[PDB]
Amino acid sequence: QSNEFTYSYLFRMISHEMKQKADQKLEQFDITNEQRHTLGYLYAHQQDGLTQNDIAKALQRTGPTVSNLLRNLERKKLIYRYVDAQDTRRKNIGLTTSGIKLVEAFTSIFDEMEQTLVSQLSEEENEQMKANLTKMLSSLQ
Amino acid sequence: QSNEFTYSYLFRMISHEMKQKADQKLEQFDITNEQRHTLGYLYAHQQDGLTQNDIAKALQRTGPTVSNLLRNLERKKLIYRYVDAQDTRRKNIGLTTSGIKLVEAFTSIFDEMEQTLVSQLSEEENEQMKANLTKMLSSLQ
Repeated sequence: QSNEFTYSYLFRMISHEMKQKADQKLEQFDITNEQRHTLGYLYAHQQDGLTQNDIAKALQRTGPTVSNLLRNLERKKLIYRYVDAQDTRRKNIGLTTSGIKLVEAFTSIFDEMEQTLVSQLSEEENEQMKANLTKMLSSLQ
Repeated sequence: QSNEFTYSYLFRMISHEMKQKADQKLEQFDITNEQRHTLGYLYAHQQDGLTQNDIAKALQRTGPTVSNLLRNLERKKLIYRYVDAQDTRRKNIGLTTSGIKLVEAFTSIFDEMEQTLVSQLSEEENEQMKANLTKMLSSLQ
């Protein structure tokens, strides 16, 4: 029984701890948050055969912004531009092997944290907890 | 079912919304967080007959810090020094009427938030949620 604590305190403490833990792990990679999001998007959609325009449309950013971000990632050798297998007139942007390994590394930070939490509860309890959390969030929005 | 969201996201969003809401209300009072904590302590313990020493010992702060704090609050007429009913040699620090009203006002910010959340769940669900939250928090500590 933990009835002596407010929700505000519990949610603040939990959220603080998760952020601090994730941030300390992310600080070991020389990559910005926006670059991380870019690499993740490539991980999830590069099979589509992506142009810079596709990436801008997806990340909802302007062209020059996307150009800057791709330039830095390409310099770091985390992405590459390939010739397309079905249309040799075209090039696609995709991850390099090191880009793939990098995305899997920063995703595992988040997956490991989620699994630690999930393992504290039975499957039923986890489903009830997430449903109750979204109801609560909704009552604040 | 809300199984498509991570705990990190739900806890971050809920914690953000609560902080934002509380902060917006707190911004209407010309009082610092530390002053708020001082006023609350007086609200909770002024019956003991408090000196500045007692307040420092309780707030875990040094004497000069406490002195500065009390000066600002007394200037704002939120606290007063009384002659003690049992021992006329001594004076006690306590809230004024406007101090009491101010403490009740800021507490209500937090009480209202807690009650909105509590009202989303049954009594049993609230007890289970708080217990699960502390288990989760401990798995991070």
